[PDB]
Amino acid sequence: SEWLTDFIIDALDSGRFWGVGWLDEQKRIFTVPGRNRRERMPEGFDDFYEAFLEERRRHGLPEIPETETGLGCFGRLLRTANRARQERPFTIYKGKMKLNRWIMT
Repeated sequence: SEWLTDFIIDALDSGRFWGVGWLDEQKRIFTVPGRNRRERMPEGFDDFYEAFLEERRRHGLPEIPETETGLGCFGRLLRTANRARQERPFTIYKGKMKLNRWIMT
């Protein structure tokens, strides 16, 4: 699961994904969108979790069950691979939008 570290870092530094940025580049603290408080995506940006699922196909991973979403899977894989973790606060807001806050390991 090296590709996951890579995918996250490339996504963050590209600035391309709605809700996906650093809060502390030195401490490696970053955000992904929350399931919950959603804002419509601007013109310039791409869907982070969509891209995540695509990347997962690229590494020959099985399609996620119909009971699952890219967001769930992303969190889970970050955890089982111990590649980032969460502390309170688990979330932060940008306007209306809930962001899930993470600390890379």
